[PDB]
Amino acid sequence: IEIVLAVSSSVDRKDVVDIINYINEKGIDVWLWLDADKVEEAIELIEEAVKAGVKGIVLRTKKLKLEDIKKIIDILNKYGVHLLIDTELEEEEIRAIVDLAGPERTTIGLKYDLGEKRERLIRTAVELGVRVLLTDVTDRAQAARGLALAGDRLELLLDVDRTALADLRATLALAAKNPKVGLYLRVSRVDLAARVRAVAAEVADRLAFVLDAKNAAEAKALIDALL
Repeated sequence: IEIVLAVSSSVDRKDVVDIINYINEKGIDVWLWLDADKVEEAIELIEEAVKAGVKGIVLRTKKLKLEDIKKIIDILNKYGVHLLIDTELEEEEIRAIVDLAGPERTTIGLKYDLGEKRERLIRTAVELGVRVLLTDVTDRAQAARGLALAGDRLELLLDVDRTALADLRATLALAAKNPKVGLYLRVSRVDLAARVRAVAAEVADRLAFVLDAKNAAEAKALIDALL
């Protein structure tokens, strides 16, 4: 499996390092999903994560515009940072960023809870070949619609603790049937995180688990539940 650490740029750099160290000590790939809340501290986290041995880094662009990314593109490239655009910007700006970094280093990210605005971004991303991540997914109907609109550019962030058993099994089955689809399992509850592992091994299954790094101790026990 792979573990993704979703953090803000202001997260204490120490705790992420021990969690990255802990995950690597078990021989497991660890990725960083970084919110670019403040650019200078994001770069400091990027360098620290790289030195701790992170497998890869995705930067959530947040309020950073094209001009902000231009000033750090050399840093992003040297550290191999994948860009995740938050879809609060217009198609002119998204296309500008996609042109700047390349389609294969850029992902469109939006909560499924959006209406027609969700569908407008999927078509543009599909045309551009950019992967599109739908977050806060809880029902099989949402995943099936995302697969319909986005095809093999689809990525799903599944909210495990808010997903019923039937939807969890169906969404896992959809991922297994469509292996190019990226499935990410956001977990906090230990019992429910271990539950997905048991269900996935019967229905599917690599598994990517998204964890918060707010407290180091709960992260370790959460990591141990996923083994």
